[PDB]
Amino acid sequence: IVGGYTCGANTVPYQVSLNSGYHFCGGSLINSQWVVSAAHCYKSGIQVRLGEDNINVVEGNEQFISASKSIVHPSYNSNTLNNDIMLIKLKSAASLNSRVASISLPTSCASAGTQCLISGWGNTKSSGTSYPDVLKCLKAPILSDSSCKSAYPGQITSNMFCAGYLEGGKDSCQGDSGGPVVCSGKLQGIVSWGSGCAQKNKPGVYTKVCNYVSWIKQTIASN
Ligand SMILES: [Ca+2]
Repeated sequence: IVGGYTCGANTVPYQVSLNSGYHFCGGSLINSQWVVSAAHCYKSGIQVRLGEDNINVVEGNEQFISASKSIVHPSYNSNTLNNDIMLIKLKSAASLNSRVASISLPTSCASAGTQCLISGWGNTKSSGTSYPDVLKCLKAPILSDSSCKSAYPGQITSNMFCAGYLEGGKDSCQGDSGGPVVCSGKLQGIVSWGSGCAQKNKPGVYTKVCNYVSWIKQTIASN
């Protein structure tokens, strides 16, 4: 996260870190046994870490659970990042409490102007490299489809929205990928892509979760 603030320990209780010997992606807990992330975050050997603040220090609220199965969206296209969404099932259920909690799926899509919270352990600089140990937070609005498409001509599908600031300076970044965009208590987005980080006229692009609720719910019910 560039230009954000220190969230505070366990103030974002649905936030997960995906670990393959090191943090490599974010995710969201959507029930006791399932996590949602980006498809471009796919790898084999994933451990899910819940209850994290400092990802380098065991502080006492953590749950570390292996993934049993990963499911990349059937129509994921790694060239265009269309359908950039993946489900991860945990080997056993997490224990849910005030500090580890699931986030609700939307019943309807959010519109431009809604304010949202974006969170993660990704890079904090736009020019150069500095990875935080503690979770960072950013309040950002959803942008119009028209400003989104104007920023990235020929690149935005119906499964994508932009959020952020056209003036630059505040954005998600490398290492935030797969993490949550939550708006009015519902998961509306997944951190997906962008050109650089926090560049002017280049906002963040997010997977539009409300398009995938049917797939998520049917997939969970059958697996
Ligand atoms: Ca920790």
